[PDB]
Amino acid sequence: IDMDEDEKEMLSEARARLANTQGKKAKRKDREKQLELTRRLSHLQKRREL
RNA sequence: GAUCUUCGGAUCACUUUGGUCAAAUUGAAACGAUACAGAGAAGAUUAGCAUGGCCCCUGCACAAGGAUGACACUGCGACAUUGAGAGAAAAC
Ligand SMILES: [K+]
Ligand SMILES: [Mg+2]
Ligand SMILES: [Mg+2]
Repeated sequence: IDMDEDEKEMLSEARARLANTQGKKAKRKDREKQLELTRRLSHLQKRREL
């Protein structure tokens, strides 16, 4: 019922592993797009408050 | 002017200007730095060769390099609808 605790750790890591997908370094491009969107939103908001 | 000629004249020669543009802030390029992230292949470290072109850089080069040079690598509707029921409406 409580099969110690390290197995919970490995189960959590396995669960994160099985559904991670999306490669490994594809996480850079989407983040860069999000940051560019944030910066352009800030620029536009600054223009409208001006 | 030189030559003859006979003091009438004839010979000899005959139209430049290489202009990225008028004495340098405002018409020959391409950027330093600081501040942000900050190094490809489904755990982790990592060899590379390619594909695409209004992306180039180094090179004498159709060698080869520049992170495998970099960017890109997805995704949807010439679907005909009927198959049926129900409440409505207009209709077997
Ligand atoms: K490499
Ligand atoms: Mg190469
Ligand atoms: Mg390449």
